[PDB]
Amino acid sequence: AAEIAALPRQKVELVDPPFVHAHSQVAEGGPKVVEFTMVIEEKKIVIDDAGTEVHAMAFNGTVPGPLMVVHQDDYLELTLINPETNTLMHNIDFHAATGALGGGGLTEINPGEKTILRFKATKPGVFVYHCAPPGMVPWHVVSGMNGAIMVLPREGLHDGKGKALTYDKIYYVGEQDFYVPRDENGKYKKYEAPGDAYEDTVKVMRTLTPTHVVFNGAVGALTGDKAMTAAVGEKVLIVHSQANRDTRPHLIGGHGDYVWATGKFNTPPDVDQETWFIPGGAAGAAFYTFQQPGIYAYVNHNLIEAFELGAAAHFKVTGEWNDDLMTSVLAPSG
Amino acid sequence: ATAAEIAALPRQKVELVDPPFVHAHSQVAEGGPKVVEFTMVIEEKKIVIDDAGTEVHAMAFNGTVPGPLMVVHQDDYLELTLINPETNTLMHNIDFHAATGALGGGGLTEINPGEKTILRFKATKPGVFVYHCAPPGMVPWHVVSGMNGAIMVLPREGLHDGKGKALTYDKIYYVGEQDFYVPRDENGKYKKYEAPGDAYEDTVKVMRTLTPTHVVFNGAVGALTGDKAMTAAVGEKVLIVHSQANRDTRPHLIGGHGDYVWATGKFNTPPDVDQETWFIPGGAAGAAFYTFQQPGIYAYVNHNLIEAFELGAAAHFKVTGEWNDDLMTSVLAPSGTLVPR
Amino acid sequence: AAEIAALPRQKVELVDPPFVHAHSQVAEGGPKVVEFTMVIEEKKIVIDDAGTEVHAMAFNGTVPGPLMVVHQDDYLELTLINPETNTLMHNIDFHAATGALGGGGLTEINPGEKTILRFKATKPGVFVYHCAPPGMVPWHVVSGMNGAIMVLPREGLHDGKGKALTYDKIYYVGEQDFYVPRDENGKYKKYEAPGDAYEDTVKVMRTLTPTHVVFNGAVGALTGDKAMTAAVGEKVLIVHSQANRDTRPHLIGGHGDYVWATGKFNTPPDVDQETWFIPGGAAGAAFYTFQQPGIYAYVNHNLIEAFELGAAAHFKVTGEWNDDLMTSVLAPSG
Ligand SMILES: O=N[O-]
Ligand SMILES: O=N[O-]
Ligand SMILES: O=N[O-]
Ligand SMILES: [Cu+2]
Ligand SMILES: [Cu+2]
Ligand SMILES: [Cu+2]
Ligand SMILES: [Cu+2]
Ligand SMILES: [Cu+2]
Ligand SMILES: [Cu+2]
Repeated sequence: AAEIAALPRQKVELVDPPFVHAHSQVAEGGPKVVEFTMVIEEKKIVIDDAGTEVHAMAFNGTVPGPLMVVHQDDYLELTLINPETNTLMHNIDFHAATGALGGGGLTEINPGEKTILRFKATKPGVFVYHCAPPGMVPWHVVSGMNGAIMVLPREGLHDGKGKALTYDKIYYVGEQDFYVPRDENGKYKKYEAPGDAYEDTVKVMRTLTPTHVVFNGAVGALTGDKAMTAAVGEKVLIVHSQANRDTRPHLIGGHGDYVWATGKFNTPPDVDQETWFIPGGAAGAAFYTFQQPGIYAYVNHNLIEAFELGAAAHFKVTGEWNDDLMTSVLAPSG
Repeated sequence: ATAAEIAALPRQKVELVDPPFVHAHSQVAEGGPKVVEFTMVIEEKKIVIDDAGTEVHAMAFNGTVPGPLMVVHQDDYLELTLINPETNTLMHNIDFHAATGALGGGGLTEINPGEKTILRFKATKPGVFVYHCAPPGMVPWHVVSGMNGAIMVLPREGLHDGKGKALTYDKIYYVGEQDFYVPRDENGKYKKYEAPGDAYEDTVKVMRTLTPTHVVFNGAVGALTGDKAMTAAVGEKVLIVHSQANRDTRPHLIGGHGDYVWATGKFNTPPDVDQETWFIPGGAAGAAFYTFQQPGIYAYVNHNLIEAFELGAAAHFKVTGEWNDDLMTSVLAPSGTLVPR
Repeated sequence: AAEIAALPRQKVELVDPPFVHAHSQVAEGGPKVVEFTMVIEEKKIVIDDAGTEVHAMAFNGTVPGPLMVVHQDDYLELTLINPETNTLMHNIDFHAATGALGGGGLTEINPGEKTILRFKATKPGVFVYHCAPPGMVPWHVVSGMNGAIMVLPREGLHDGKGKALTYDKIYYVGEQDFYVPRDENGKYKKYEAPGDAYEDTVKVMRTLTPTHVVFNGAVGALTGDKAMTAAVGEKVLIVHSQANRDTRPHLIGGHGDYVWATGKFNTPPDVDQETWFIPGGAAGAAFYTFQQPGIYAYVNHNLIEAFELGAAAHFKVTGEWNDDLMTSVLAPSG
């Protein structure tokens, strides 16, 4: 702790998921204080094609909050702002951090306040962060107040046996379970302010059964034309977080070649995975090299959650077909 | 390979057998890459899933739930002829999690009743993998009506432990675990329908609760119990492959262990050892290797014991041989006095 | 045979969770027959602050039953007693044991009976044990009749790269799902005898949705004055079991530095974990060295189960704050 005042500072401009801000895989030079700013927004979001609304409580105005990237032993310095236009106290708990409830006990900010938190990123991996105000923990989390950080090793990613792993592209999929109340007639209810939905929401939460499970804040957010892109031969890192509930991601037509299912880079990755499992409260990352072009779906493989409740994204991959890997010998025919 | 080199390879036609058994195969591959041929007919049919006579309209690969296990080796080609008979009412296809491209084959295999297709893929990654039907717009409904199975892609050189020692099994069984979602009437009695389509709306409503009414092995409560128990002998090394295409499960052999478990099902990831209960996420298959050391009845269960013993996910193994008192012995059998209660 | 008959015998007095009876990490001497005695108590317990009560079926009178510690290749010899004051037959199944349904087939005792089972502890790890009477297995387990045992390697714990891990303190957290029926008004029912609750309880169980998920038998049992304690610099092993349902433990403000999430010490541990996953029917263990003082919460990180249904514990850790790891650069302010 002597001295951090002396270390280089670097200010980062955050971008909206599923993209990730600029960063280098291998650390250029020594330890830094890496600086981020996020503003909290409470706002209504519409989550499906029926006009269903949630009162979201959103870091940077998005669900999930943006991905922050630092290197191991960097200091992450966060300016967190709760504008006066908000109604609730908020804070932040980084699972990457050591002490004071992951920073939660040091960052309680009422509307009109700000705070600056610094922590040392001592363990490499992807980690969830989320709001956790005393007495209202799960309600902020399942109103979308969560995201993830990645803490890369200084030397960048490696497989289990020291071989370097370099990605071309990285995408951040935040999965969210939402619990939207229904009236006597089975229609989703609307409210005029976040606090008004509280009691009705807690009733649904206690059933443990979400009404929607979505990627990047809405059904179809990452589909069709809002689809993640790649090319045949590109190496893609997919970071996936779920702050509350388990998930089992699967790339339909592909694999996880290397999967840190626990999200922790000092634990050697599983290989050749069809479906991996990320427990509620954790983030995980999978590395894949695309081999075939076309549309891939990326899903939570409880297929009711994926296809009925919203948990499905697309990858659109360009390139030439490889008939050795797969071919239609006889097309469907009568 | 080019198409020219592929047409040159030896071809092997396999006759599939119903689960929990597995067709004849070799552990270590004899020779180089082959084209292994399988045929499956899809059958939509009513199945009875409990002793109360509860029905579902199953959508079954080869007429069973789960569909049969197909066994190939790494870098073989699997060539499937898939037939959807004109007596079925729905379109079907197949998605192999083992395959690369076109939604695991689903985008190339859409067949209406009266059609057939032939797909070929290269099995480039060793492990056990789920396959399932996946028709656009109707994906979970086909899967939770039983339209799923698994394949095993063995390493050329057979299985090894984490330290490259060979692990040779004497018997293999395949347990496919299925969550069903059977609608209930006013009186809480299970509904019956004429055709699969008639059950659709009411089934989706149950599915959205995420709560199955039955969780069964081999298509029915008690299917692998009593005289249908799996069998082994003391000293025998058994591989149990287990799949769940939709929902998590946590298998456990009551009275035994998983000595080597590929809980993710993938043989390049080293197995976990000495497991009491292992976890297979929905959408995957896993495999456990065990050597029986004690005779008697064992139960093999999903260890959410409500799913095992109330909803149906329990099977038996009956194991022959001599008892080992060093491993366990009753020092004092239940005894005492007969008291009022 | 003679060999087995001549082994030394050690009687161990059990202690209630979350504490653990005295033992040595490294075995002192060669194999022994370790003797334990447990009496089964069926009794009414209060599980929340609303006075909800359940008829518990408790090994040694506690939920969970106590942790038994032996080392690999010791024999565990258990005397299990079903007092004449009880109403139901009970038995025991050790997942650590080989044969006769884990011992369940050899230990079926009516009230007024006792039995003694010996088994060889051949595999190292933490393992669940639970009651399992034929045809009523889940009902005894979710009435609290489960615990865990720990079979230490002879050489004590290691990180698998061979380095010794020596803990200063060990705590045992047993997590229990309860399924308490409600009447027409939504108020939890009370019953005269445990048999009276059976039909109503099985109906709740079939929903797969617990009414309460608690640590150490009640909401708040390990919070406030009953928090687990440690100091900065101490190494703590937390053994956690769940006999029926999955859990995802997380130390808020900390990590699992080494986690045997499967509970088996010949499988090398995961490292740097944020949240780990223990499937229903298993026990796991996490090893952590505290670095910061203060309150920590230890939770199931489905936060609805943690903060709404009861699955949250506290650690109170003494020592000096380390500003290098974390610091409030600017405290909450306008
Ligand atoms: O392979 N996706 O269900
Ligand atoms: O060990 N069977 O629950
Ligand atoms: O990090 N606590 O949820
Ligand atoms: Cu908040
Ligand atoms: Cu958290
Ligand atoms: Cu189908
Ligand atoms: Cu799939
Ligand atoms: Cu009992
Ligand atoms: Cu058990």
